[PDB]
Amino acid sequence: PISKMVTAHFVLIHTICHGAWIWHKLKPALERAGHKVTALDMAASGIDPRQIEQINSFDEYSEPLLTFLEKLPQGEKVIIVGESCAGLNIAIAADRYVDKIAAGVFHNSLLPDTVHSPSYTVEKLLESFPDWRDTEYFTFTNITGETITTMKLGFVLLRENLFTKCTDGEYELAKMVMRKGSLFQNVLAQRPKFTEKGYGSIKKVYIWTDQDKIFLPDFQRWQIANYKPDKVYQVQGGDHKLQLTKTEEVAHILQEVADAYA
Amino acid sequence: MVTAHFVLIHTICHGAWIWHKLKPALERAGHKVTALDMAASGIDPRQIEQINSFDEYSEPLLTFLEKLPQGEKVIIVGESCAGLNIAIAADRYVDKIAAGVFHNSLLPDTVHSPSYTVEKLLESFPDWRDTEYFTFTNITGETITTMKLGFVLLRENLFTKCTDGEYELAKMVMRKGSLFQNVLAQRPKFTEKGYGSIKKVYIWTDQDKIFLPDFQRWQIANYKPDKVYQVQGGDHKLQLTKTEEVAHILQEVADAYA
Amino acid sequence: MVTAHFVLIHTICHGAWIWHKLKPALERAGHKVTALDMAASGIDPRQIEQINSFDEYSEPLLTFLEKLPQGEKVIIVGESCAGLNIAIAADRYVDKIAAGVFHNSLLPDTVHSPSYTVEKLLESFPDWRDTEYFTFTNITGETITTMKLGFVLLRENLFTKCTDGEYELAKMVMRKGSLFQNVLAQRPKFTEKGYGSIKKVYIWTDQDKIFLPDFQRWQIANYKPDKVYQVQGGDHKLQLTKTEEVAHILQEVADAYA
Amino acid sequence: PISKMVTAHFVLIHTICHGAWIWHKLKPALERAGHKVTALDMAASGIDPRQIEQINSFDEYSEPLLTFLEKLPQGEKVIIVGESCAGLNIAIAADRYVDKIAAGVFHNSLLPDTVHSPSYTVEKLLESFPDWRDTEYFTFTNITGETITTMKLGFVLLRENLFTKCTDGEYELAKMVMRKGSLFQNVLAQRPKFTEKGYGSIKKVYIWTDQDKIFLPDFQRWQIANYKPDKVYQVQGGDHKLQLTKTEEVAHILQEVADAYA
Repeated sequence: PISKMVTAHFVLIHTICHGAWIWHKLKPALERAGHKVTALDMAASGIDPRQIEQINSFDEYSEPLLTFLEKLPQGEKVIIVGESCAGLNIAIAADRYVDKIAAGVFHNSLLPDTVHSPSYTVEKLLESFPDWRDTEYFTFTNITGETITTMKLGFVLLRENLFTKCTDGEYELAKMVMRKGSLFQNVLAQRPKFTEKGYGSIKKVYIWTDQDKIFLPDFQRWQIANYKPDKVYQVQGGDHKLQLTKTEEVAHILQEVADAYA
Repeated sequence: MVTAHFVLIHTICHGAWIWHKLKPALERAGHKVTALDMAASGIDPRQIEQINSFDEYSEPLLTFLEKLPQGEKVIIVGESCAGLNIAIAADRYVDKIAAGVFHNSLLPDTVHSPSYTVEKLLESFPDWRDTEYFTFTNITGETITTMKLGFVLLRENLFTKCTDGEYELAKMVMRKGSLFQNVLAQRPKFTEKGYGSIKKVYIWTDQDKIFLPDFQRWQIANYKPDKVYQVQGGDHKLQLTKTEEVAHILQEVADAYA
Repeated sequence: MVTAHFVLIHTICHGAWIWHKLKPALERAGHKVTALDMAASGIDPRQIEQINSFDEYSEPLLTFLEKLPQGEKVIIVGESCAGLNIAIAADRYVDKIAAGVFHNSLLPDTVHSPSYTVEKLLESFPDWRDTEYFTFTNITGETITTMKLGFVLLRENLFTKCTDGEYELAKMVMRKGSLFQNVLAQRPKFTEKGYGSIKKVYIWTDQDKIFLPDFQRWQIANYKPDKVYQVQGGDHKLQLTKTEEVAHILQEVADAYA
Repeated sequence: PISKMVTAHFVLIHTICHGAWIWHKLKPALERAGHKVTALDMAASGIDPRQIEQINSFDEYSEPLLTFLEKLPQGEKVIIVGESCAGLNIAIAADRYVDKIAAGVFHNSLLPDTVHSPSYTVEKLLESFPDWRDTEYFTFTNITGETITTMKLGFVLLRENLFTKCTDGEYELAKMVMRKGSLFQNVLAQRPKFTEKGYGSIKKVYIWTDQDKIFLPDFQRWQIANYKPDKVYQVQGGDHKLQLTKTEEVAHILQEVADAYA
């Protein structure tokens, strides 16, 4: 009747242990469409020089996102795309920069709410997938005495549960650049709940596949029921790393989100 | 067909990740593959300012080799500047090395100082375009120049023919690096008994836009390798643009030097 | 008499060595003593330019405490700037600490930022005479100022009344150091539950020529300790000039906080 | 008849594992007499920032001495005092800077000769004292493939054999600043012999005590017989670290060496 097509600025946010590198296929695909794309390493992730033992909360871990959003020009707005654990990075950012966020896109991601503790969807994830196979765990004591659990993701878990259907080159890449990570779950438990005015007001799009072998269909569906997304897009096939196994589909879905939220 | 253990060594500023396509290809043929990050490269936690020479930068290779079980031998494959890591390593562990393979790489010799081919390379390719440079003073007082490779140079000279996903990955994980050229200029020449006795295979393409044809031809003539394999096409990153080809040459090296 | 385990913490630029007279004295009374080098201090192999904050500098203390066997408690004694290491450490391990002792030391509080007493000290003693200063940028972009303490300052202000052998040792092993003051200015204040709950004993002398009487009196009034012991005479390095006296006070602290 | 008194520039050289710090009592004592004193840390010793694994020979280890002697003004000459292993540092230096050396003083030290391999007195030391008690050993591979043995001196050996009669403060100091060390003995074995024109021409004074519990009377006496010192001064009592247990005696002996050799 009147049709609309929009170009947007997407800020792509990796999950813990990973870095900006997992977006290396989706970032050129989005740029083919003319969108602007920023892919950031969070503290102690990718090639960020900080070590995880110097980081004391998931909020401190999120510093690169918040700094980048503090830096945005007046009137610029971004669509934050976060995979796996990064729905927590979107919730943290949205409670500081709601103004700057056109929409949050959850990509096989944790979907925080405002009603329960920030750690709530993490506890639910762990009830759903409690065995992290060959993952190793470590701890350190943070700046106020909390003991923080970190992990080095196991290679079998990487091969079968996160990168199930990815290329051998993509799986070898992962092994070559994967870092330690932490959920800081116990400090999240002590955290103020996400606000309604910030995070609670953001548009929220949930992309997911039922073939995800680590954020399982029962968990994903529980999250959607628990906090209704403004839109849900289920991708057929692929695996947890849909930005690698369904790069073009994900880019076409993200075009639709730009058209709807700019 | 012999299966071999290959130790793949990236160049300065890069990391084990550039071998992400070559490591599975080699493993499809039954080979064992170890891809190492050098100091302050890839995801190694050290920053470049705490490394004081190119031998300290080679530490992950030397520690690996130091620990190789007695009687095992490896084929070290090095790209670009990593021919200098092969020579450092061959001088210390000649008996653990079945052959050195140079992939569009510096090919040091025994007759001139360790920085000779770096001088030659820079003479050949003097403008590193948008690359930025920085300096720090190392622990004995020398000024070390570091660089942050420029994205136009990355796109047109290094990753000329690489996929967009590959070029984009490169920008996502590239680190600062240093040739430590002036410390190489003061370094003892590579020995004849160590580096000089190693079998040497040189892989290149005349389509490389940064180690140019006449510089690579100069190198071959300056220190003739046991075997030279020339790949047609590709770009400087043959392990990305000609992956199966390099894997096939590396199979011939395994067959020949077991 | 209770015997206690004392963890002695030197100040920036120094190392475990300043406690070389105090550690045997304490051990003559049956106490266990651990004297640690902080990052890039004494003979620690790290250089100051790779340390990025005062909490990273405190790493040898925190690792020690992290490993203390369950149920053991220590008395941490800190000189000069090391009151900041006690506060960092008390925030992370309050239950492992029987008491903090401040030996002519900064006494941080919970109400103002972590750099408050450093600002105050510098206001009090602004000219560090022949000290030289240097800067580097840490891994997140902050400019960190380092110093090399000047030998006249070492002789007249720090080691005022020390033996010539002691002053000479000091020159032989002194290292660069940093307050990381601007990073302390950005740091979360010390907590009431951790540092704020620790027992605190302040040892000083009014003959100290660098932490001057009115600055030390200001500190006591700003954050009143559980006990203040004033030693007559000596100089800033009471563990060298009043060794048996400090050992005797430290015995009273062991008796009191077991 | 005519009496002479001379002020000299002494360069004090520590043994492996130790640093310039062991001279902290003798350096003020010599300066009381008006002499000029330089005490240098050798590579990877004291607070020198290099690590022993980056050092490849006893000659490279000696760099701080040779650099300092390269730096001396025309016509200045020094008396090099070396304790324990540092007679090897004096021999290396004398083959580069004979011109700059008024005398070499061996202080319970190895006394190299020109007739045998540079490693010869080390082999003889080890036959004499083969058990280094609680010392730990390690190896690394040097720049041309030689395996180098390093050691961390044991605390009992330190207490009873090197610092036998020293103060508890002096013994605690030692433990607080002691570093790894190496003799590089196998690379010394491969080294050209010290020359007659350089080291062979230097004046040589041997200070020693028969109470030394690590360079034992039979070893010391064998060395004196093997290569006659221009003068020998035996100190009664003390221990291996005569610059700590006999600081003033050693300083008066060193005055006599200044008077005789300037």
